[PDB]
Amino acid sequence: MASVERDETREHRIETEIIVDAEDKEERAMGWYYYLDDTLEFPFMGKWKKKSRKTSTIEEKTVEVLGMAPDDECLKDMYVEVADIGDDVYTAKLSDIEAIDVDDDTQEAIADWLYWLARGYKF
Ligand SMILES: O=C(O)c1cc(S)ccc1[N+](=O)[O-]
Ligand code: NA
Repeated sequence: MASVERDETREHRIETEIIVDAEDKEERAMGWYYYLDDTLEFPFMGKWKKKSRKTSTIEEKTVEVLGMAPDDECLKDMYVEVADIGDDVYTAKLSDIEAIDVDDDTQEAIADWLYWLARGYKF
């Protein structure tokens, strides 16, 4: 189900800019992957909530978000590659990233993705 009400501005943009003619799961995933890759301005900084299910703990890491992760798990979720430069590179779910002082378009694209998930939409 949906945890937020429809936002028609986001719906229009998703329809016309992102999903476009996509019909099946792979096409819907691909649309989002290319949109995010095109619209997020890399690199940017974010707080990553890196969770450990086994120990019930959370490490909130401050990282550079370098780009989309290579598209191996594209069908399931949107992943980005992040680095802590204190170099260790990781794969993180975009939905676990809180961007820090980014430009308007990057913030918008992240919000669109968060909105899609909140609505309960899936590829
Ligand atoms: O093959 C790919 O590399 C592929 C990548 C993405 S992001 C989405 C769908 C795909 N399909 O369907 O092939
Ligand atoms: Na980009």
